[PDB]
Amino acid sequence: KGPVPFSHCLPTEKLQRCEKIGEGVFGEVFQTIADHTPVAIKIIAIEGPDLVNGSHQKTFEEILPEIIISKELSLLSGEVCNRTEGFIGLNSVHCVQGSYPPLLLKAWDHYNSTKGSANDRPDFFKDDQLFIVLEFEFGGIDLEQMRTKLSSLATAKSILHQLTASLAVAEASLRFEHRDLHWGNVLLKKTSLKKLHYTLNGKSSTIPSCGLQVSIIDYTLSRLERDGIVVFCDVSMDEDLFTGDGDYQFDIYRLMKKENNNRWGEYHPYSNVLWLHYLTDKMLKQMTFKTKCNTPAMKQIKRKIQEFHRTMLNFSSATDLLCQHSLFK
Ligand SMILES: CN1CCNC(=O)c2cccc(c2)-c2cnn3ccc(nc23)NCC1
Ligand code: NA
Repeated sequence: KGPVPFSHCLPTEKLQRCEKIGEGVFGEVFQTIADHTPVAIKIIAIEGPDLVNGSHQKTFEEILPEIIISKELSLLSGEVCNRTEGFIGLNSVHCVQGSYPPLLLKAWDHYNSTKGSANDRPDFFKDDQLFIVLEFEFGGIDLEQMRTKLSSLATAKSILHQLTASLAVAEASLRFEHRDLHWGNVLLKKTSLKKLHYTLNGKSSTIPSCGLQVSIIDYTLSRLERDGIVVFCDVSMDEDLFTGDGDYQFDIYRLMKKENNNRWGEYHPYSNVLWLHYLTDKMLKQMTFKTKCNTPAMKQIKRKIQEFHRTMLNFSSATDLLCQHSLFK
């Protein structure tokens, strides 16, 4: 009924196998192994007065939405009327108190030496410092890092279909908007399954996998509701979020604000359409595939994704796209 030491969710063998896999202003992400199974560990400092990576730490009340949303989206894998495995599984959440473990600093240093880091080395925390530690299913590697690694546009089709179906199921169940679905937040992992299964308002269907399973991650800007209680991040007074340039990504923030009149509590599932447009645009303009569309059935797939790009902004939600767009028939 209070915070635990780091050793409670990272016992020695688990800590000794941690390798850093990513980062952001929020904190750090590590991969480790327990019971022969990889997991991802997201660690966020809270409640303290130090700047961390140049920003103030969130309070407990500010981090709660991400926790709540992570649980609700994970639970969709085990539901019936609205079921999807397209989010990321959540194994546990803990509030931990202590300085940063030396073994994690070792992992942090290895990443800095090999990939380079934009973050402060997290060695300045005292023994009273609080963190949230979220343990997730390991979802693979992000779409951005797989820019030059995918087989063909047929794989792109499967990825867009999986993302649209996931978002639709979450719309139907939870009035969900992701609100930050840039290509760093789309994970890809190998699957031996030929087709993946979802259920939308009691109607089940399948999606050819092309050998990959997609997981949507990072709920820090997300919104949902149950029984009229809305859980979200109020960015109405954020300046910086809306003044980016150099990528279509930064236009999506501005376009969301236009759609919702700067009222972030409301439900505007058109934001999911905007993100899927951004992702479709990446598929066609920045992704590069090992095999180009050199045949007829493939040249048809290409034309259909091009048609999706130029028509999808005329749909009202991911649900509308899934149920009505020709790409998915
Ligand atoms: C820096 N990261 C962006 C912010 N992370 C999250 O919000 C987050 C949330 C839940 C799970 C994961 C990540 C997660 C699960 N498997 N995995 C594989 C690669 C990976 N992250 C993850 N790379 C780091 C990307
Ligand atoms: Na999942």
